[PDB]
Amino acid sequence: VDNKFNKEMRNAYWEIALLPNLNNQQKRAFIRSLYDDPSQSANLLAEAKKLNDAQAPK
Repeated sequence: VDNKFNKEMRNAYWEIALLPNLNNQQKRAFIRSLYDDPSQSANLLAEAKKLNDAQAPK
């Protein structure tokens, strides 16, 4: 695949898995979504944080 994939994901990838409160399917979902559309990587990462904030206590 074109280098563009690696260059874009470098900005957002492991950070998605960093959140420990995201459900099993939720974690795998975002990482899978990256392949589906890397242009949304910025959105997916923010979206992951959204679920993290939501499920997080307090």
